[PDB]
Parts: sequence; C-alpha cells; structure tokens
Amino acid sequence: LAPVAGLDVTLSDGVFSVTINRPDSLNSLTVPVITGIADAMEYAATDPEVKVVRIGGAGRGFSSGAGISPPDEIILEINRLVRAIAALPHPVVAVVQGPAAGVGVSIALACDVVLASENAFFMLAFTKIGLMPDGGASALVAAAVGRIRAMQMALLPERLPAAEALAWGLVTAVYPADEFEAEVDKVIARLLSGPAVAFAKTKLAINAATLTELDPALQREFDGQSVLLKSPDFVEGATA
Amino acid sequence: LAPVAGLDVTLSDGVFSVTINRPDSLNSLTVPVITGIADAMEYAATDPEVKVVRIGGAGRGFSSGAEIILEINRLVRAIAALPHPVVAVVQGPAAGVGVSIALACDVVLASENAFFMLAFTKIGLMPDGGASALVAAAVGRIRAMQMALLPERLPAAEALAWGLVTAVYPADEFEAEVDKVIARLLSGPAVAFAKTKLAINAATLTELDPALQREFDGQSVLLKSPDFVEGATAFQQPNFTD
Amino acid sequence: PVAGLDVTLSDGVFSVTINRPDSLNSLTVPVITGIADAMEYAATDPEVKVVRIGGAGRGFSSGAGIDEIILEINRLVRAIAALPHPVVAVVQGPAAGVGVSIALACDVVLASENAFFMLAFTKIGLMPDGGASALVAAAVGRIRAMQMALLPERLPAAEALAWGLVTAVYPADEFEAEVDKVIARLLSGPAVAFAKTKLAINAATLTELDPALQREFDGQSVLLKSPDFVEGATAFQQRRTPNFTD
Repeated sequence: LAPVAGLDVTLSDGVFSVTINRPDSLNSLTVPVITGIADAMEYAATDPEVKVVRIGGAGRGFSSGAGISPPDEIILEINRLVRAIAALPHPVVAVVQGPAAGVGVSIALACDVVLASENAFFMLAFTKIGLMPDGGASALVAAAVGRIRAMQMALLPERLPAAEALAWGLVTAVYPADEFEAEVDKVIARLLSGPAVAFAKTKLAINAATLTELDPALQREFDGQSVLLKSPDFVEGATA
Repeated sequence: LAPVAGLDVTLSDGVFSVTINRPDSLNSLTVPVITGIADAMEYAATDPEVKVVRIGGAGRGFSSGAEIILEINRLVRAIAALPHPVVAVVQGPAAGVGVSIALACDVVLASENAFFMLAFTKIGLMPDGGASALVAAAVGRIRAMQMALLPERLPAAEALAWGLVTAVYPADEFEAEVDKVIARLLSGPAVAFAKTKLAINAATLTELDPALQREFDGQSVLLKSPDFVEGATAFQQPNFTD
Repeated sequence: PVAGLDVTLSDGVFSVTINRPDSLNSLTVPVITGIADAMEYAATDPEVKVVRIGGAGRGFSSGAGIDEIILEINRLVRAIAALPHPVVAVVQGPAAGVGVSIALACDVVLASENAFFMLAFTKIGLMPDGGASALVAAAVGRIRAMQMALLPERLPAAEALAWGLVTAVYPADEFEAEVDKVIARLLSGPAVAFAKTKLAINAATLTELDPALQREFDGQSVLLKSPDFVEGATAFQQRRTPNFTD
C-alpha cells in the first residue's frame, strides 16, 4: 500500500487505523488525501488480518472538510471513499474528538459506530460556501435522524454539539473529553474480541436495508455539486 | 395567478407567502382553496424571482384540515418538488391534512402553542396527504403508527424532541424568530439550496408517491362506508361496526 | 394445539402468550411454528379485531432457545406485518434476540419500566434475524440499529421510548391496567380504517423487510453451523466470556 503525506495508516493487532494528520489545516482534506483514504479502505476489505477499522484525526479536530483553499475529481474520490467504507466487511469506527464539518461529517456517518467527545460538534457546512452536501450526506444523515432533522442540518447549518447529536441518534456514544481516548480504546477492544464473521454479516445487512439510497444519492450529488462547483455563487462562497 | 376566496398569496422580497384565511373554520380546507395552494406552489416553482416559500395560517390555528384527496395529493407532490426551501409556520393547532401539508415542507417552525394531531381514525378514516410516509420519514415507523392508530394532541415540544418539527419558539418570540429564519434563507445560495432540498427528498420520499396512491384508494372506500357516516355524525353531536 | 403456547380469542381480542417461564419464554421450533400459524389464522378470522403477543411471568421472550428455525421466524414475522389488524406487543420484562424482532414487527409496543431490549445475537456469534436488520432502523435509524446490533446492551424501556423504539412505557405497578386501556381503545376503534392504516404505513416503511429476511436466512445458515456459534452459546450457558476465532 502506497504512503501519503498528511495521512497515517497502520495495522496493529487486527485494528486497521487511518488517521488524517494535517493538524495545522484542522485536518482539511485534499484530493490526494481523499484518495489515500479511499485506497486504504478498499485495501482493508481484502486483508484477512483486518478485524476492526478506525478513522480519526490528530490534533484538535476530526476534519474541517474538503480543502476550501480538475473539479469533478474531488467528488468522484469522495464518492469512491464513502462506497468503500459502506462496503467494508468489518466494523468501521469514526473517532470524533473535535469538530467535524462538511465532508468530515459524511465520512463519519458512512461509518458503523460513531464515538464523540463532549468537545465535538458537527456541521453540514456546504451551503455556507454555495455548495450542496457531499459524500452521501443526502441519505446518510436522514438514515440516522430522519428527514426534518437532515433538512435542518443542511439548509440551516449550525454547530450541532455532541450531546445533541447523541440525543438525535446521530452518534453512538459521547464520552467526557478527559475520558475519551480510554473509552474509545475499550470500544475497539470489545469489537476486536467479537465474532468477526457475524459482525461482518451484520454490518453488511444493516447497510443493505438502510442504505438503498446511498448510490442514487451519490449519483445526484455528483450531478449537482459539479454544476455548483463550476458556478459563481461558489466563487463568492470561498472568498468569504 | 387567479385570486382565490379564503387565501392570500404574496411575493414581497423574494419570499412567496401563502396564508389560509378562514380563521372562522380554523383554516379548514376545501377543494377550491386546496386547488389554490396547489396552483400557487406550482406557480412558485417557475417564477424566477422566488427564493423561499412560506405556508401558514391566519389567527389562532394553522389548519384544521378537511376529489378533495386528489387535489391534496397534487398539493403535496408540489411541495415536495418545489425547487426552493418551503417553510411551514405553525403558530397553533394543525390537524388532519394540515399536519400532512406541514410535514411535506422542508422546515417546520412551531409555536410553544402549536399542536399536531392525525385524528382521521376517530371519524373512521385513514391518514391522508401522504402521511403514511411523511411521518415515518421524520420519526420512524413506531412513532408513526402511534399517531395514526392512537391519535393524541402532540404538543410542539414533544414533536421537537421526536424530530418531526424543526424548531419551537415561545408565542411572544415566534414571529420574530420566524423572520430571522426566513431572512437567513433569503441570504443563502439559491441553487445550492434547491439541489439540497431535492436531493434530500429523493433519498427520503421514494415512498411518497405510492403512498399518495394507496391513500387515495383506501379513503375512497372508507369515505363511502358506514364507519365514516357514524364517525362524522358522532363528532357532529361513535359506534363503529365495519 | 401447542405445548408452551396459549392462544385465546375473546371479545375480538386474540391473545398469544408464550409460556416457558422457566427459561424466560425461550423459543423452540414447535412454538415459533405455533405463533406463526396463529398469526396466519388471525388474518382469516372475522371475529378478530386486535391482537396481543406476550410472555408469562417475568419476561417477554429471551428469543431463540439455546435450518427451519429461520424459515419459520421469517414466516412469523411476515404474518405479523401482513395482519389486517392492529398487533400489540406487551413487554413486561426482558426482550432479547428474536424476541425483540417480534416486538418490533408489531404495530404498537407497550413496555413496563421493568422491560429492556437487547439484540443479543452477536454475543453468541450470530447476526440479527427476524427482520431486525430492517425493523430496528425503521424505528430508530441506522446509527442506533448498528449500535444495538454491534454493541448490544440492555436498553431500558425508558431510553427505548426516547429513541422511538416503543409506543409507551408505564410504571410496573400500573402496567397491566394500562395495557388493558390501550387494548380497549383499539377494540372500540374502526377496524377497516385501522387495517388500511396499518398496511399503508407498513408498505411505506418495510419495503426492505423481505430482502432483509432473505439475507438473514443466507447469513444465519452459515453462522449457525460455524465454530463461533458453539463457542458463544456454550460460553453463555457457562456464564463465561467467549473466545472467538472464525
């Protein structure tokens, strides 16, 4: 597997771990990073040494989203990345220690388990800069919290705090910020000692029932974002 | 756009507003005025100076609800397909299809004072307006059955906790908070909002159109059945047997 | 006529009560076959207006006792979803594994404050069956379904109400009387509006129930005849931590 700058990928004791490490950019994502994540997830599905996956961010925040600083390519890699999380025949754990915004939220909600810090908030930032949701957020969000709440995060984006995310059913768990790394470790270890084949078949089955709209949604997002990206309102969006 | 008795429609500042004005019926619905809402929503879909749509009711209540089915269905598909944010403004009770109209919208803003009730079943009918899908899509299947089979006035605050409503305000802050939200929408990117709303609807409302059809087929039968007669009558002044 | 299972019709009220209190209303194949047959019977019979499932004594059902088991689970679950009457689950205590699936296939779920829910399958090396891969998410959404399934915990009634998983919670000492009120109110309601209401919501929300049941069959078939299952059931029998290796 090829190494990628701003991204640490390690496999230890069946825990495939993928950490985005651009702590100066608040873990914003660039095409070659999105691409390495996609590659790693696709890789993880093929390696019989993998039992549990974990994706997270170093520093203060999980990810600020796609780097706001050819255009269709970013959308295609983001889509290829989400498909790969959703297909992966193991438990995927998103470790959300700080803020997650735009695509960061989508990546996390493509995952199977979402572990939040009291610190963390979530924001579907896209309309703030003249874009629409990406990475399947058109389905992934509503698949967890329902329609009205999805519509709300997307048209009236706001820093949704962890405690509220959990009460909406958007995250699996919230730990106090001083206990977070320890509680996350206990979750990974419980999963690591679980029935690997039953976990695989359970994750795939819930996803086949709850994500029948993922692919259609990725097709629309590609169609829609691709116009919005090459459009005037977004040039203004990125300026401010 | 033809003016319609019992309905006010305005295009001020890029804000398309539609208000049911029959505060004596508690904003009850008829063919002519349903038809009007429907026409106006279809109008607002292509008028290139519209940015945000707004449905609401005069006075105390939002709408107390009810051929009539078909025009309701046309109304609902028009909300769902409108390529702008449509906002439900619910200052007081919303009953029957009134609930369905509000839930078809994309943002539901509610007063401390507001209440939602799907009480078709009390009078021998089934839910309408796509409620057999719109409710579940927001709050899931178990809560949806509860409202349909065990109807109860659902105060705004619980509705919010469930997640069928976007926001609840105190009666005395209500209109001001509503206008901040509208104003917030007006400031936003109009094409990105249109694609966002339509994308989210395509993911969540795949069962809405078939639901409109099954409802039409079902009410049709139930509307010309004893249990409706008996149920309509016992509200006027029930013993159901079908 | 089935051992461990009482079926009764009253004044339009078809009760179905598992009676293996000793094992917390465990489910054998004969008995699963029974509830299934009973649910199918109740769709034909014009005297039936409301249907209640429950289990005797402390528990509701601890699920499958511890292949045809799955085919019949599936039959049962389809029979409940297809039933043109309100079907009520009366949960006075623990619900585990397919016990939960059965509850969640119902239309109305009434719980005691004593009750809890747990998708146990995974503690013993199985996947969710009985449509649980569709039915749980259909009520509470994907993140929560996945949590219950991958990190099973005893989810107490009251937290199940907040999630949207059940219709109502009652204090234990008030539970039986309250169930009765809800049953009677439904008895008094219009039967055909109810039937159509039920089926319309089911048809909008359970679009994936059938595909789920199929996947669950193909998946459990493999898992039940695997080494992780024996390790799990044994370890549960022994009140012991399992060591999985598959």
